[PDB]
Amino acid sequence: QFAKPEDAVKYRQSAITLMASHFGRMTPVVKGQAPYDAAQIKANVEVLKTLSALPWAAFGPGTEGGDARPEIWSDAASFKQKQQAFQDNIVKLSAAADAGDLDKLRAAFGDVGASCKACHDAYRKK
Amino acid sequence: QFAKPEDAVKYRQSAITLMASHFGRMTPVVKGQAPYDAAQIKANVEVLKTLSALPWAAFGPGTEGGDARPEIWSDAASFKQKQQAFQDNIVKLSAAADAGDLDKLRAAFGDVGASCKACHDAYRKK
Ligand code: HEC
Ligand code: HEC
Repeated sequence: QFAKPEDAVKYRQSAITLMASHFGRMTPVVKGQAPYDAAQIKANVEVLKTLSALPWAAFGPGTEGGDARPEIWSDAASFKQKQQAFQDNIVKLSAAADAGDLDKLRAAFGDVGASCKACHDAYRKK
Repeated sequence: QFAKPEDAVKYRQSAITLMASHFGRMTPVVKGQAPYDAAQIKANVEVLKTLSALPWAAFGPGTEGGDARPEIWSDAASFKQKQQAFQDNIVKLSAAADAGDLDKLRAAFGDVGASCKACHDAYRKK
């Protein structure tokens, strides 16, 4: 859907900004510093679920740029494993949110965060 | 969810980038230049439906900036009407996509686009 590779970069960076905000805005809730409203979090995690699928389609062939390492492309199956682990952990976060349990939410949240970092460590430029 | 007003600006601009891409990427389909796959469009419009709700929460009090005119805040009920007309036209686009009819899709698409422009004409800086 991108006229030029720059447009894929812009898209993925914007998708990531959104995803990161819908993830990170729950940090005070999982830490107990903000109240836990099960319906509020369930709705937010449904947004996050949609957003979490969007970046990966904007690393198509030819869309090198931004802070993406070239190894994303050179090792496409390996990158896909990092993406899949992350998406599987989002499924578990959805489950915890749907169950309305803060202890399960905080565990699932931490698993997602670990998956974010693992992909960055391999595939995001310093 | 924003630490500083700048963060709301960044969020809304990213939300808009996404929304615009999921809207605009259908232009070749509504024009007939790309094939019409009803399932593909139904899925894309479901993404668009989620995205189309996101910008408006990031024009909260105190988040003046970017290319937002100050009248967004000064005339909050009026801005809300432009936002609601747009969101109602998204509901109609979802209906057309769910119905699998390209003639209804192209009409609903044009209605959404008109709603985008109407809000810009009043509330987006030149
Ligand atoms: C690989 C499978 C990744 C996973 C999982 C996550 N991120 Fe990511 N991130 C990745 C790349 C390759 C890049 C660079 C994209 C580019 O072209 O520039 C990024 C970048 C970020 C950024 C920078 C800001 C931005 O681009 O808007 C942030 C803040 C970021 N990533 C956050 C983030 C979070 C919170 C994640 C899990 C919820 C996450 N990323 C997962 C690769 C991958
Ligand atoms: C008001 C109810 C709006 C509707 C409906 C749409 N847009 Fe919008 N748009 C609006 C404002 C106030 C702004 C400026 C935001 C800021 O703080 O800078 C914008 C901006 C854009 C942009 C610029 C790029 C960006 O911010 O990423 C684009 C490309 C854009 N808008 C597109 C767009 C489309 C395609 C719309 C309907 C599908 C649409 N906008 C609706 C206000 C409003």
